[PDB]
Amino acid sequence: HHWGYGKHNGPEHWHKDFPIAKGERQSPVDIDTHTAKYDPSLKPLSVSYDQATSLRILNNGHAFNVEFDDSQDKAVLKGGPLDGTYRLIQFHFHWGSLDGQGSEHTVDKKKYAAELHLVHWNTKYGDFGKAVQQPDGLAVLGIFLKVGSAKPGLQKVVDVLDSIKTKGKSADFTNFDPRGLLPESLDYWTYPGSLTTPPLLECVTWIVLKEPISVSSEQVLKFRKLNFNGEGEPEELMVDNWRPAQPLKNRQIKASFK
Ligand SMILES: NS(=O)(=O)c1cc2c(s1)S(=O)(=O)N(c1cccc(O)c1)C(CN1CCOCC1)=C2
Ligand SMILES: [Hg+2]
Ligand SMILES: [Zn+2]
Repeated sequence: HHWGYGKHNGPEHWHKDFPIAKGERQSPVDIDTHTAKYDPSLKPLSVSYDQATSLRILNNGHAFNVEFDDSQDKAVLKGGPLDGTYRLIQFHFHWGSLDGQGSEHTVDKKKYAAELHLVHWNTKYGDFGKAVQQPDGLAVLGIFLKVGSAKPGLQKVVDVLDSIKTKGKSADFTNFDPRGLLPESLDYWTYPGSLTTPPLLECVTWIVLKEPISVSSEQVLKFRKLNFNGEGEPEELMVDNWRPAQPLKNRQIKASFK
């Protein structure tokens, strides 16, 4: 009928409509810290989120997304393993029904409670739709969320979820500052991969941050109260919207730290 994360249309079934699911550079993967190569030539990451304009938040039946105005270079990502400027277009989360699962990427087989993806596209390509047609079209900055203390920067997002409860609802979400979702250190691992949901396009340079952010259980708890279904349909709680780790194949994960 259409992809989802349940018994009948979950990740295991995705390959039927999206053949690329069994490709060479699929994500997410398991980061084995003892095999990752320290690379002294990688540049430090440069995140310029000082003029970001958030527009709205919407429930799309797969997760919730905060969209930004990417008409010009207001919020960008440069440095690290990248070439050229990438524009912030949207961020979303993946989470679980329990605190010991939720993240897509794992560290030494360790699963975190949730995972934040800040999606950017390569400006040299003109618009998002063109960028998705290239090997170095996307750069997704991933951050792990660990349950502990509350993150002030996340509360604004948490407070508005009630107005976008079911599939297809949206609420205006202006003046949100993304810099509030960053950890202290910008150290990372990097590898060539893909989107973690259909169409599963292999156009992503993944930059996973080493240091996770803290989020209270009450904050994550509100994520689990969202709905996969639209208004009027039977209720199905939005939880465990994450894809299992894929085989690394012939790839190498470089670390920007020792
Ligand atoms: N989890 S993830 O980081 O690996 C991403 C999954 C998707 C990302 S990133 S996305 O931002 O690139 N894109 C997306 C999602 C919501 C809004 C938007 O403008 C784009 C879609 C749906 N998208 C339709 C057009 O072709 C590519 C895929 C899925
Ligand atoms: Hg691509
Ligand atoms: Zn994602």
